[PDB]
Amino acid sequence: VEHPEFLKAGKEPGLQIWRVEKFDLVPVPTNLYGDFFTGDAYVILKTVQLRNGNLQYDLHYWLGNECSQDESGAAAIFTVQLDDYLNGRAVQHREVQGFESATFLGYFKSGLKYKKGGVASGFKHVVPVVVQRLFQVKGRRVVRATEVPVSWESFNNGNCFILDLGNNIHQWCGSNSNRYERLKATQVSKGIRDNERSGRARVHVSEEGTEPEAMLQVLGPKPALPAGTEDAANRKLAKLYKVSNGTMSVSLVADENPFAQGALKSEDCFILDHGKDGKIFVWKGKQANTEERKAALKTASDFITKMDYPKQTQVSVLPEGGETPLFKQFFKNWRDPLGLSYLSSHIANVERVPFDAATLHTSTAMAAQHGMDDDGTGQKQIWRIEGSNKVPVDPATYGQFYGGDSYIILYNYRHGGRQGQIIYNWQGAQSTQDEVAASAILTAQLDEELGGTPVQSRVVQGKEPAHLMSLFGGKPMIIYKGGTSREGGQTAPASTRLFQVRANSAGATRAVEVLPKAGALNSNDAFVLKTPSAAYLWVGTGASEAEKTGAQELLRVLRAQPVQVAEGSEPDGFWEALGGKAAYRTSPRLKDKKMDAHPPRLFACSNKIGRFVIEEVPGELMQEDLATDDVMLLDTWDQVFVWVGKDSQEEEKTEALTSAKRYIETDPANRDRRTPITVVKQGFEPPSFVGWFLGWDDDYWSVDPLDRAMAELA
Repeated sequence: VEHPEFLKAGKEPGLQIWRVEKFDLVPVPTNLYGDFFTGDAYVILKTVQLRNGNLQYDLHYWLGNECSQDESGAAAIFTVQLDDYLNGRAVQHREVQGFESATFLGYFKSGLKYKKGGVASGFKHVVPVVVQRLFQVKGRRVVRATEVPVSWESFNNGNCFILDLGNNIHQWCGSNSNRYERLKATQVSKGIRDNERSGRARVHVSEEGTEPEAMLQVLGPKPALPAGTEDAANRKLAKLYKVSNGTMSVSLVADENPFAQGALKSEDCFILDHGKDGKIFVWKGKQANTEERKAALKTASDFITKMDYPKQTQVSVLPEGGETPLFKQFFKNWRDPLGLSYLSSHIANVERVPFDAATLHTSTAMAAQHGMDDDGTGQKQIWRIEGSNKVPVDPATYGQFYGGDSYIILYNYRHGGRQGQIIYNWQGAQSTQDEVAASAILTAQLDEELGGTPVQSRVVQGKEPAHLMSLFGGKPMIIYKGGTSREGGQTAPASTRLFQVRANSAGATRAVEVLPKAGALNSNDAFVLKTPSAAYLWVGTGASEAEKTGAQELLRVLRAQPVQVAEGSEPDGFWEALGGKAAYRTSPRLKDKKMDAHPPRLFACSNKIGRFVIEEVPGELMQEDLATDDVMLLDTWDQVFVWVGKDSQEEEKTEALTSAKRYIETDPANRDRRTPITVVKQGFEPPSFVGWFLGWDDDYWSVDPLDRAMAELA
């Protein structure tokens, strides 16, 4: 019962595509994965192996434009029944032509092809040739190739076109076609030659005026052609509703912005309304009855109409305990009762390498996963911003940063065979705005006077990166909440102070001053309470040797002999110094699983017409997606790289630090405002950046990437 090919589905990790032909799944040939008839519906099952050996199922069903009404319903029916066959532990997606999700687009790096025809017209994927097709290649990072009529009417000056003739495959790009867009058109022309034609096809690329005689026979003379036509901040707001059942009825449960994990009741299903951005999630509760769970895919279509969203809205239904990290970031502190529920398919190929200082200079991957460009024991110079000039910090005070000051640290990192530099700009949260802006102005000039190659990294008091903690050898990075270290104003310390001693991957600690309240404690870290009478050394149950050894060295600065005290075993005088015992933070940290819960995503952005638009590039993070004439954002959880190309617009280069700020402000997860941003330039990327790019070639930009493939593939 209901097992035609379900047996073969989801048995091994990989990609599986079927075509719904007459209410039946017809497998698509492996060499033709990516071709999609505009008149049919498909069902795609991506099997990914979790870290714990189990399998993870991403169920996509794709709807063609010229697809019949019952063709799409048959695809949605198979998706509900395939998920039912796979124990319901699958994420289902409603993908439409030209508006599919990033998870689906990641499965096709060569690019999609939208072929004319379908089941009703009498067409099928076969390898029998003699053809005469023409594709329009649109998109810069998400490259789509829609079949168009074979005529100059379908051409334009802005895009590249591929005229298929069988024994010859002519590629043609207009006068206004961007060079990076021509590179993506070559991927499609190669995917046609090597896969569809089985390598027996001569590709002849050409441009305006230099078109061959073969093009002149099937198209004719070339007349005057027209030009091309080619997120904003709507991704900030989202809402959550509860569905009940006659007809359908939704009721608002979530106010706005982020929500709570407790509102998700297991007995019912919910809708994560984000249609303003273009996607709606449907959350199947574990106690939700069977009628509602199987009709959950239809509940989204009704909600699309009930709210008047476009038909091509992305839909993703998911079960309880199998939520995607995209969905989980809409919630305040998500907790699951190696690996987690979901595993992002684009980081599933990345091999996890734990930190080891002895081999850090060898593994670029280890540098990315921990943010350590090197061990942090290189030549460094530190300045303090007094007014409008840099003041060298006393070498004895190296490691002490006051909240009322702004600093500039120029560090020389060594890693692998190459050598580089990083410029840290530590903006204290209590520093005056004129000096804070001056620190950033001096940080930028220091870069341009150093050749424009070093790295810029704006860091705010509290959220210091992992690499910045380790710059002081064995000494911990001490952060004072206020005051200043200039000769003039020598501020006195507070009567009672509290220091949180956090440790990073490399075991280096940082002591950030916080408010002397019991709620500021954290069981994972060691804490120091400097009261006038005594001197405590709170060792959290989760604190290791690194936090303890770094906490007592902080007392060496305060000239107070510590009284080490255990968690939950503190004498009464400890609570009297804070202000009464309170419920602190006992929950542990993610550590190794923080990369899974928040996978690194790559975006392209543009601040044109006073509107900040961001386009996420799907699939595995590859070097070829970094466009030289663009400014890219790599969003790690602790850090936000901003890769700026060499051939980008002049305003885009300067408006790069603000571009990442706009990206963090508009993030629906309500990211920390103090999240550090790192400015990285093309050709001088630090190891913590290239470690996410497997197969990173150093001399990649030594030869033009277009001129490479224009001869490498032709």
